[PDB]
Amino acid sequence: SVRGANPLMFRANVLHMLLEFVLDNLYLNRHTGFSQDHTPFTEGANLRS
Amino acid sequence: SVRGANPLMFRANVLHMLLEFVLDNLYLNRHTGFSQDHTPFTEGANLRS
Repeated sequence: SVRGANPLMFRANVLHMLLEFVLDNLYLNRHTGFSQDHTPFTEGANLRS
Repeated sequence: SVRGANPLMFRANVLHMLLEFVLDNLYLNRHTGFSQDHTPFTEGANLRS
């Protein structure tokens, strides 16, 4: 049946899915400019643009 | 007759049948290849093909 998965291949598929999940978060975070806010709930706090 | 046989030659007939029977079966067993059963029938067994 094409609409189904083998219950004997669950661990291999979940393990490869975890490898795919960890493998595309291998980036580094960039710094870009900020902006002050004077909204009365975030008064004087450099938010990130 | 085409349906009758002599009951005095049964021993020679049986001996010739046994000699045919051995001289046929003188072969060697050949290794072909195997699988792994994905179905839950007889788990993890390696089935000949």
